[PDB]
Amino acid sequence: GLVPRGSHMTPKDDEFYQQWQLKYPKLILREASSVSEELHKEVQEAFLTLHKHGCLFRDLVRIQGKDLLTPVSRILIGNPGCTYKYLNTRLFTVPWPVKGSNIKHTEAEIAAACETFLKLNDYLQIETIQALEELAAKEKANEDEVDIKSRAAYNVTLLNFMDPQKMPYLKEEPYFGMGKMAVSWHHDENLVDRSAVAVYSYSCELEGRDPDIWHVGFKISWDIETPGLAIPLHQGDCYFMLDDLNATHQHCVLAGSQPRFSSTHRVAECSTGTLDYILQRCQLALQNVCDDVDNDDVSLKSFEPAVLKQGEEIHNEVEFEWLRQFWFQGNRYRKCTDWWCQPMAQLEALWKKMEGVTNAVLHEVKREGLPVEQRNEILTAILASLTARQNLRREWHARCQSRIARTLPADQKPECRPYWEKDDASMPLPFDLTDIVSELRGQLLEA
Ligand SMILES: O=C(O)CNC(=O)c1nc(Cl)c2ccccc2c1O
Ligand SMILES: [Zn+2]
Repeated sequence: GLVPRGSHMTPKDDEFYQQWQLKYPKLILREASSVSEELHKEVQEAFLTLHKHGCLFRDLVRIQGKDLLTPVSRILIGNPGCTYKYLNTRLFTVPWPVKGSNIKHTEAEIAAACETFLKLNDYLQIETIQALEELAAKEKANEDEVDIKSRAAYNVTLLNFMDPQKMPYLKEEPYFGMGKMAVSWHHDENLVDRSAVAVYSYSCELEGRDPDIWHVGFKISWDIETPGLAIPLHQGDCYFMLDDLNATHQHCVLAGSQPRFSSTHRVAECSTGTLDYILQRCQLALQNVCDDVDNDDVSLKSFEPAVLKQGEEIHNEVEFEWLRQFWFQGNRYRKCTDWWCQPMAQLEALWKKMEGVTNAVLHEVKREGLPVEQRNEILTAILASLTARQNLRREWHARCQSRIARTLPADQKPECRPYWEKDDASMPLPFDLTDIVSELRGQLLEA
């Protein structure tokens, strides 16, 4: 009555190394020994420094339609202006000193910790490039270099902390008997295609895997028959997911007994995920506006269907992918940096102008001498956007009010911003668009 595994291998197993070579050869390990002790010291002090200053936060994430606080605490450090979205939650970088950077005030050591993980970034990048080089050499032996450079060009690291003591609510691994999970089976999302990932692991201080020691687990996608690998991690071990590993396999993190930090360096796919990018989108939308002076008499250059559609889509993007994402996190990074404070003021102001634009379009649609054909063209151009705007607003209000969110501290409690009451003359349109959307449809049905 024995079947395909339902089991896992560790180094305690003879088959371990050969299974590693045959079924997970794009997973690479570099033991703590291969990293200079000086770098170890700076990186671990930087972990503890960011921990004492309270810079790591559990994210109020979303999964299969459920609001869930993560057991693990996190901070995103990386290129200025860059974001990384996972589980419907866009993390904004705490900036690190990339060349030609602006020294935006931060707590004393905080900036020095960010500088440190930049240093670790450079290092791991060198290692990753070396390993992909070696990997290709094997490839050509048995059977571009710009591709390598870019698949290793880490623009962010996502730091994680868990204390299994003060966070004892951990799920059991369901397929292979690997025990307690800090992070369940997953692929890392929103990374550049075929990009590598590098993880520096930092633990503080018989059948199957040792439950007291931290491991990273690996399995093949769709496959619980091939035995999973449970890799032991100690103080300063590094692992690397190369090439298509992250796509073809899943990984998890198995909890040990002691606290542990990790630094997971990534090539975030940020083509719609940078400040410069969303600023350019806002400028594009506002091209349709007469911009001599900034005031409330917003007047539009064209009502061509395509230009209005584009404008209302950009309105949506800045509102929900940026403003609401930033403020849903209650301004926690204000604890680490001020970098995003002016950028978010400026995006909020660009957004307010856009509430202005929408209003202008709604006045036009209701205009006396407007041939009903052109009117119908406008409605059909904008209706999808306005309806998606209304639904996404209902969802963010709720997500800000969930019973789980109200239980967060005052430093991290969500902020449903921007938000205004119906008795607010400062804003040209109501927050609740259901009336407006209904009317627009009733018209499009009109004989
Ligand atoms: O800490 C580690 O060794 C590895 N960390 C992660 O692999 C990791 N990556 C992602 Cl994208 C998520 C995403 C959501 C929750 C946990 C994650 C996680 O632990
Ligand atoms: Zn992961």
